[PDB]
Amino acid sequence: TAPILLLDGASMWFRSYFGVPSSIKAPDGRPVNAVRGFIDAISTLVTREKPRRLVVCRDDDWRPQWRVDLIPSYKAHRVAEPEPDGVPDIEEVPDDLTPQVNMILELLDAFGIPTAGAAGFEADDVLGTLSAREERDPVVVVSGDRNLLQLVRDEPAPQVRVLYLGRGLAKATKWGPAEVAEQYGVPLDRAGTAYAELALLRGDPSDGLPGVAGIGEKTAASLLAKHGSLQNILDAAHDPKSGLSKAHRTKLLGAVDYIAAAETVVRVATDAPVTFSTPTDTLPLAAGDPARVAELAAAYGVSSSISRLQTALDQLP
Ligand SMILES: [Mn+2]
Ligand SMILES: [Mn+2]
Ligand SMILES: [Mn+2]
Repeated sequence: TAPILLLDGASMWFRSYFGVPSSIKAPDGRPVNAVRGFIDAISTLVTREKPRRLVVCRDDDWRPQWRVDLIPSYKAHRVAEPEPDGVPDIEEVPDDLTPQVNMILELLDAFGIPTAGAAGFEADDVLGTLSAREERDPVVVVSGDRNLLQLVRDEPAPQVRVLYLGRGLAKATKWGPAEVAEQYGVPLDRAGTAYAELALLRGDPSDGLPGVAGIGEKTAASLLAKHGSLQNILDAAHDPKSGLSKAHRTKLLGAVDYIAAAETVVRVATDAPVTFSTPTDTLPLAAGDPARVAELAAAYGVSSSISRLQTALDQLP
């Protein structure tokens, strides 16, 4: 069947911010380069994948404090102003990008394109939850965030693929367990989960996660190849029985607290309390509020992008 497309909104509109010139502006002079690029990406995806179901996954909290509680360095270098309790921290975002996110969200709401979020969770968690739950159609997760390669799945069906944006949407291809295993050396039979365990061990500087000192990606791969899983690796270390080297034992035992804390940080949540802005995840074939869509698109200088999206929708069987 047609795939359901699950879109990592922030990954995509950050990409369009940096991929479309800032001289693309609304009639009031505000840049709309990210708005244009993001709407154009939806149209490209609709044409390429021909989905019947599409969801733009939101970051109701781009840096959940429950992750920060576990590893305080998590995303810390990207915070402009920390906010207390459940108020999301102020992310360091260009001043001319923040209004464009508001424009995008306004357009999506007026059009009736499904968006989904979960309070105190990232879009990453919405994606993992909607991917894990899906029972009817193959899933395509659209993102440039490599940590989401942990979602790849073949069985149990339906399959999950990541349309990885690291080189842009035009060059993007679909990653499954095979591709993740081939590129990161994790075992095929549990490539997605093993990828998250490799990423935990080796670290993720972009997310502020140091990893385990002395266990780089090569060592992490060989230990997963030999012991199968992170849990088995820790077992081998806590257990003078095994053929684990004393050096690897020391490095792992010296990081038991970090490893336990990082597991829940690195893994996307799969049971997040996702809610939708729409009654279903069906992609509307025309704007739910066409007058408001036309007025917003004119005000935001993306009338032709919206028109091209409606042409893409019109060609769906
Ligand atoms: Mn906070
Ligand atoms: Mn992420
Ligand atoms: Mn994210």
